[PDB]
Amino acid sequence: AKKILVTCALPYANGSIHLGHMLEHIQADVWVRYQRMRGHEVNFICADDAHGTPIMLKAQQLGITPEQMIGEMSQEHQTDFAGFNISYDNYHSTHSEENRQLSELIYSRLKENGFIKNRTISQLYDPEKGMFLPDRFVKGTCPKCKSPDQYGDNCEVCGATYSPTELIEPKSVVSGATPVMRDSEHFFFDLPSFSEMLQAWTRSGALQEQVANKMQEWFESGLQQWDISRDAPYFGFEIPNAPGKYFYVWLDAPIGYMGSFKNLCDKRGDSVSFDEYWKKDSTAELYHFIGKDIVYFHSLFWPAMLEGSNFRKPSNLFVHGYVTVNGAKMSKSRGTFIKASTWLNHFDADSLRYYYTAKLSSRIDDIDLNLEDFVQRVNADIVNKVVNLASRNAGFINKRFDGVLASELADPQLYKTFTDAAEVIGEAWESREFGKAVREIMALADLANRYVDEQAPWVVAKQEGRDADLQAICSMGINLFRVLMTYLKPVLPKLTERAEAFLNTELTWDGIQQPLLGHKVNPFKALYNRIDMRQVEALVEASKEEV
Ligand SMILES: CSCC[C@H](N)C(=O)NS(=O)(=O)OC[C@H]1O[C@@H](N2C=NC3=C(N)NC=NC32)[C@H](O)[C@@H]1O
Ligand SMILES: [Zn+2]
Repeated sequence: AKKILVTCALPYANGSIHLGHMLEHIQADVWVRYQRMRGHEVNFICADDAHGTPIMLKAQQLGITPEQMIGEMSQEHQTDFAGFNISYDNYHSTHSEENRQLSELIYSRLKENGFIKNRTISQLYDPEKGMFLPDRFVKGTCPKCKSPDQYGDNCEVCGATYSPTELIEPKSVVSGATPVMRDSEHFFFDLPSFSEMLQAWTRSGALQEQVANKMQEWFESGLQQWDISRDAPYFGFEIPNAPGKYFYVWLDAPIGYMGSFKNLCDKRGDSVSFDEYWKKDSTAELYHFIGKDIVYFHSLFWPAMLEGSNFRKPSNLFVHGYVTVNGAKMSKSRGTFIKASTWLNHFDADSLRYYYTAKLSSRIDDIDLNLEDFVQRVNADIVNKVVNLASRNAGFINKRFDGVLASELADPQLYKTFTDAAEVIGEAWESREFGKAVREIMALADLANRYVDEQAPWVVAKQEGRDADLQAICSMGINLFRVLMTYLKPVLPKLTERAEAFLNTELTWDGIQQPLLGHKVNPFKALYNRIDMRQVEALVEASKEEV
């Protein structure tokens, strides 16, 4: 019995969920469902990251309050995640009372502990709109090639990089007014003070090898103080005792993990679990599933923030690579930039969950969704290997034996081979070696289908006096199916439900030790149908048209 708190990165509230995000939530959900199957106390937590200048400016363009826009995006996001059956125990928001109080608390403790410094800096300022401008909101003519209408610190024409201050005839993307340098006091988090603490953390062998290596690069470059304040106008949390100053979104974002859990506890009327999970001497486990582009925040700023505020640190960080479609970054022009909602119009959630899982590993490598291979893998593995085991045998049981399975296993040894694999497959799920688990499961499926081929029930069915043998053979195939679906339960939630309805039994990890004997099963409509390239073409075409 373990206590585990698992999170996925908090998606920004200024964009729709796409297949890239889904890889992250699907990987976490499979791990979480497996942990639940092994009987642990699990708390799967997430929320929308709703602060920041971009969000503030978007709402303004749309002519609505940031609170209205984020509210709409929060519902959109949760609807999509629900469509893919991501089993969160709570989905909250960084813009909440819980996060506000927790953000103020942590800040106050850090300051109290001498980890916050004051410093004045110079930055481009929009005198017309009356707001400091982040680089991406400063446009002008490239100093090098002189190309007009360039944004940020780089020219999309000659590719040169430079400070926005170097842009010729600068202009605010907000008002179009000419920007100017202006001073401002900022608050900094003294990350450098936790250097040794962080280095030991990196060196423990807990973090993924590739992540540890990455961190060594950052220590080499040298840690610096982190600017965690932003001036009004800004959509975020105001800094105590600092009128007109707000916490930079990345400061309150990870605290959102804590805010979402506190929210869950308070809603449950649970007054002891928050401290049991976050206090320094906690015996519970904390895990964050994140993409490799936000590792700096989670491996350096985050642990240091918790340490300096007297809270426990993450047990581990689980980093994943990026999703590519047909081998390349999603392309809007090619119709490979696919939204989660769009996907569900063409395929079911189980298909993508399975494809991603078959390709996932414990490393940070990229995951490629090759659409052609997708159709082939789904049809060959789900339809032809696993579901086939049920469909080719259920008919005889229902029509010839009134849905009743044999009183004994026809091949006890073969069944033992299947149950004997639970240890290694469970370890594969546990260690996040999803690709390994799937290969082992499909290897078993091949064995099961070979067994059925060897017995040839379609032949036995037409031989008089072989009734008892037919029931024995078909019952055996169905029990092998029972075991396989148990191993795949964390992966295919819906197919699993349809499987449990047919089998008249909930599938539990330990349950496979007791095969279904003299047991009534129910007839069933198609458990899973084949898909085809025409559907893929439709998906791509729709995606092209949507942008
Ligand atoms: C306290 S965590 C705050 C995270 C921040 N709001 C953020 O970052 N939001 S995000 O919406 O841009 O990204 C959410 C997660 O999606 C992941 N991905 C975004 N695009 C992706 C792919 N194309 N492929 C794989 N993961 C992707 C990111 O790495 C990130 O972990
Ligand atoms: Zn240029």
